[PDB]
This record gives sequence, C-alpha cells and structure tokens, in this order.
Amino acid sequence: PFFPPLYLGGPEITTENCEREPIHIPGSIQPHGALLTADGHSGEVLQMSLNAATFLGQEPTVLRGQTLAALLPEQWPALQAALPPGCPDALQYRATLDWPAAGHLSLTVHRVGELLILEFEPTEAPHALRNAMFALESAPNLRALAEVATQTVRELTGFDRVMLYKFAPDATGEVIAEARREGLHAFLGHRFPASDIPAQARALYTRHLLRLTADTRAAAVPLDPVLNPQTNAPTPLGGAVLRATSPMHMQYLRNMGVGSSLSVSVVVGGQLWGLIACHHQTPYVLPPDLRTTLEYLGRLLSLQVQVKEALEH
Amino acid sequence: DPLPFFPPLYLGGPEITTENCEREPIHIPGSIQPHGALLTADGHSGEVLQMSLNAATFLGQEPTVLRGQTLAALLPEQWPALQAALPPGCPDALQYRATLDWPAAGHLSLTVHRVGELLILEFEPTEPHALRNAMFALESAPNLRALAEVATQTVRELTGFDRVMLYKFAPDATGEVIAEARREGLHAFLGHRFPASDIPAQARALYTRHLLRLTADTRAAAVPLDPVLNPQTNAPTPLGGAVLRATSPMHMQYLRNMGVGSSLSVSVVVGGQLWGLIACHHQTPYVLPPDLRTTLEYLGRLLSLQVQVKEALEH
Ligand SMILES: *C/C=C1/C(=C/c2[nH]c(/C=C3[NH+]=C(/C=C4\NC(=O)C(C=C)=C4C)C(C)=C\3CCC(=O)O)c(CCC(=O)O)c2C)NC(=O)[C@H]1C
Ligand SMILES: C=CC1=C(C)/C(=C/C2=[NH+]C(=C\c3[nH]c(/C=C4\NC(=O)[C@@H](C)\C4=C/C)c(C)c3CCC(=O)O)/C(CCC(=O)O)=C2C)NC1=O
Repeated sequence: PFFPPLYLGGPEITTENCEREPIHIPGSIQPHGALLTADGHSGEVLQMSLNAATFLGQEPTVLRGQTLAALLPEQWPALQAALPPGCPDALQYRATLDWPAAGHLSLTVHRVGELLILEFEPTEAPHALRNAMFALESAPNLRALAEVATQTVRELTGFDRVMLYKFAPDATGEVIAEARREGLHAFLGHRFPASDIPAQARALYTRHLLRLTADTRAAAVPLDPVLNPQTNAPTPLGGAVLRATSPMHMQYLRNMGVGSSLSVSVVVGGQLWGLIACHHQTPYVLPPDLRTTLEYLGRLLSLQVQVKEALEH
Repeated sequence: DPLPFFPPLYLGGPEITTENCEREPIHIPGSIQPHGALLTADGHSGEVLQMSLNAATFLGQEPTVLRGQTLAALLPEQWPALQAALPPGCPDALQYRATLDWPAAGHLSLTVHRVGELLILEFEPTEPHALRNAMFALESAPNLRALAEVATQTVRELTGFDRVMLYKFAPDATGEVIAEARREGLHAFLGHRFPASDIPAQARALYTRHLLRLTADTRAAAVPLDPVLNPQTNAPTPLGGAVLRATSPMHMQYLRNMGVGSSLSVSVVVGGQLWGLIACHHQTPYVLPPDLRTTLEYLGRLLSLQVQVKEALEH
C-alpha cells in the first residue's frame, strides 16, 4: 500500500521504499500557477494554495468564504454541466478567463468525488499540428514514426531534449528515438531500470496522461487546510498538472542537469506503452495551449503505434 | 461484380447508370468544386502545368501569367517549405498546409500534396477550448452508444450542420445510422439501414486512404482543369487526395433528391478498415472553412482510437 504523506507523520522516502511514496497527495503545488478546491454543490472554496493572492489578485482572506457562483459567474453553470457528479476524475473542462489584475488566465477543472479542483495558469491572447498529424501517419514503420514524433515535438516546443521512451514487458525503459540540441549527451539506445519510474507512478500515468516539473529547483506551495475539510483527509491531486513532483524525482532530474521536465503517456490497449519524455536545461513553463497540442499528439501517437505494430507483427 | 474503371467522360468513356456505378473513375473527374482553385506543378522544376478555369478569380493573375512562372517565383517563402515537407517518393496521403496573405483575395489556405512527379496545390479562402473539452468527453463516454452520441452532438455544435450522423458499415458493406444529431423538424434516420451500393466499392477504397470529402453545393457546376490532361503524361490528373475534387454526379443527384444542399463526411478507420463515417448534411449550400474542417479531421482520428477502445470493452 502507500505510506502516509510527510505532513501526516509518514516516513521519509528512500531508495528502499520508492514504489510506496503517495505521489498523488503531496499537499502542495508548483509555484507557476494557483489551485483552489471547492464543494461540488455549494461552490464553497474549501482549500487554496498559499500563493493564490498573486494570480487571483484578491485579498487572500476574501476567498475562503466566497462561492464559485460569485467568483466565476459565467463559468459556474458550465462547470456544473461539464463535470456532473459521478464523472471520472480524468474528465477535464477548460476555459480562458479575463481577470482584472492577471489578465488572461487558463482555468482547468476536474472532479474527484464531491470536490472540484480548479487550476489557474497564465496564458496568451497554427498549422504545425495538422502538418505533424499527416507526417506521423505517413511514417513507413515504427522506427521512422518514433523519429518524426520526437523531431515534431522538439520543433513545436523548443525543448532541449525530446525522447521516445518505451517500456519492456518488465517495465525496463529504453530510449528508442531522441531529438536534441547540439552539445547534449545522447541517451539514444540506453536502457534504464523499472524502478526509475516506480509502479505507482506508472499506474497514475496510465490514467492521467501529462505531468511536468517546470523548475527542478522551485519550492512547492502548500495547499490551505492541507487536509480536505469535507473528509479531514488528503486532497487527491493526481489529476492536477500543478501537483508537486516527488522530491525523489526532482533530485534525480537535478543530478542529470535538467531544469525542466515534461512527459506525455502513450497508452496502447489500456497499457502504458511508453512516454514522450522532454527535458530542458533551464526552467521552462510551457503555456497551457501548447501543452494541449502535446496532449493531442499523445492520442495520435497511441493510434499510430497500434497501426504500425500491426504491420511489424 | 468487381470490374475495372471506365475511362472518364472526357476520354470517351460511357455515361454512368445504376448498372455500372462501381466503375465510375471518381478520382479523375478533370474538374473541381467552384469554392476554391487548384494548380498542378512539376515536382522538381516548379513549372505550373494545369489550373482550374477559375484560378484567375482566386489568385488575381492572368492565366498566361500564372503558367509562365515557377512556384519558386509565385510562392518564394513557401516553395522551400513545400520541397522539404513533400519529398519525392512520399505517399499521396501526406498533406502540407499553410496560410498565405494574398493581396487580391485576403487570407488563402494553401494545401499541397504530391502524386508522383506532380504537386497539387489547393487554394481556399480562410477566416476556444471546444476541441480539448470534446476530447476528454469522448474518452469518458462509458460505452459505444454514449460515445456515438457525444461525437455526433459535438460535431453538430462545432459546425452548425442541420444533420450529423454516425454511419456504420456492416461486414457486407451495408450501412446503418447508429446515432444522429439533427435540427428540430427533421425526420429521424436513426436505425435505418442502406444498401452497399449507396457507397460503391471504389468510393469505400478511396475513403480508407483520404479521410475527408465534401460537396459544398449540390447544384454547383464543376470547374474544369485547363488543360484537362496532365502535360507530363498526356494522362488524367489524379485528384483523389484533393478535397476540391468534383463529386460524382451520381452522388450529387442522390443528395439533391434527398433535399441536401451541402454534404461532408469524415472516415472512421479501425484496423486498416473503413469502420464508418461521420456523415453531415445541410439543407442549403454551406462552405465549412478549412481550419474548422481540420478540427473534424482531428476528431476523426480520436474517434478511430476510441471506437477501438470501446469495442474491446464490449467483448
Ligand atoms: C450508381 C451509384 C450510386 C451511388 C454512388 C456514390 N455514392 C457516393 C458517396 C456517398 N454516398 C453516401 C450515402 C449516404 N449518405 C446518406 O446520408 C445516407 C443515408 C441517410 C446514405 C446511404 C455517402 C455518405 C457518401 C460519401 C460522400 C458524402 O459524405 O457526401 C459516391 C462517391 C462520391 C464522391 O466521393 O465523389 C458515389 C460514386 N450512390 C447511390 O445511391 C447509387 C445510385
Ligand atoms: C534518461 C532517462 C530517464 C529516466 C529513466 C527518467 C525517469 C522518469 N522518472 C519519472 C518519475 C518518477 N520517478 C520517481 C522515483 C524514482 N526515480 C528513481 O530514479 C528512483 C531513485 C526513484 C524511486 C525511489 C517518482 C516518484 C516519479 C514520479 C514523479 C511524479 O510524477 O511526481 C518520470 C516521469 C516524470 C517526468 O517526465 O519528468 C520519468 C520520465 N527520465 C529520463 O529522462
């Protein structure tokens, strides 16, 4: 099972008890966005990230009482329709907000049980996706498909390194294609133990298909009532991209000289086939609309991997 | 019975009846729909060879002026991008798309693909989070029926089409409407089945490779290519991969008889086989702009993935 998180008197994570860290309930988020939780019926804001005043530009104490109906008049009905009770926690709804202080904010919402998790990130105000889609489909084999995919992602994102990381039947990883800036170590062809991506991350990654660490040296921001008032229990954050990353993985990234990391799951037949895995040497917050393009490419790659492996076999 | 294509009409082939439907060479009609323009050009030199008769209206140039220049001079910034994106030997299904600022006609969408040594260039006029929200809603649909309903309603909301159907093929190629979203007052096609001939075999083969086709106005006359044959080969110009390709007159007649002014469908391909179609109707003529159509092309791919996933749970 899982050990309690640290803020509930749980043990420190070591190389011996990796697979057991409750990565989904860290009680904190990354500092390039803000997170609120709220009651699914009343719209009452229950928890907030201690940095919410920066993004929402509103006295920090004003928000805990207010309802979403007050804070977000136009969006609160849509949220109710888009995320009905009993929907999966993988279902997400997104909108762009015109906030008085912070300008354009991207808003991403999902539902876990009776709680709505709301994520706020800055955002901006063409044919590369369509051109990439046709390029992927005309790749003649799996090897060429892998190369086109990593090159395409690098061109869209500017990431210093983009890898296609494939799991073996025992969850050993292999870098089968790589696009990278000149002057980086090549990881192409190298193989890595299964425990570098432990079983509970792999399970989580089969259900929520995008995760990132925008800055491998930034401190996490705690959620208000670390615990959910509804349940007096930790708030599930595995579907929040803003969720804090495991410190173990953050140490691993720093030792690799990586300032920013992002991966997208490739899921084939209900199983985690591999990852589009990205590195940047410096910190790098990919804006939400560009992340959506990678999310689309993830689905397209999942389709094309099946198509291609049906030709191989 | 399976039989090879007739020569097209302009090469003395016979007129098409309900008796020889499957033999209509629908991929080489020698003409296009009038809401865009088409050029062909030599894949290596860029010399312009054929143009639809309306190309001057769209490009604001004399035909003899257009034909007297290479793509390198006509599209100086796009020409190197075309060469890189569509290398010799590449499949005819591969498409490259760009947007041009053209003085006489505003923003034009340029779509290009390569058939052998020929580049085919299509020009059309062109002009928030709905796609992402639809992606997640499709993946969360609990079963095939819910998936089909969300897909048809989503497409109708994005396009405004009077009728959007999910049309599924049976093993004998007959078809059935298994979900539909429709304008108030329209009668239901839900549950209705149709003979295999209504989408003949050469169409089904074509639709497994080129995943979107349309008729923007089912009464509009087609616009000939000039000259009609490819000068490289003194043979017909393959247009199966061109959305501007003229529609079979047999199918246009069928649509008119049904009261349809505009028609569009997107292939759903599963395991290399044409599983079904997102099929759309409008009572009046209706031109969907190319960037909107791209959203439908993406949904066609998502739907192919999700139909596979939903049917695996059905076993
Ligand atoms: C003599 C041959 C005939 C024939 C030819 C034909 N049909 C198509 C294409 C399509 N037919 C479709 C059929 C239907 N649309 C509907 O809405 C319904 C039912 C409610 C049916 C049965 C469809 C969907 C297509 C695809 C194109 C589109 O989406 O509009 C072609 C190929 C046309 C082309 O791509 O140029 C041809 C040659 N149809 C007949 O009925 C017989 C008489
Ligand atoms: C070049 C090779 C290469 C490799 C092999 C690689 C691995 C990799 N690990 C990932 C995640 C995690 N790893 C661990 C833990 C452990 N990792 C260890 O090494 C031991 C000490 C340990 C256990 C005690 C945990 C808890 C997580 C989940 C973090 C979270 O989601 O919060 C991810 C996905 C996230 C991303 O894309 O950045 C990747 C892609 N990334 C590379 O570039």
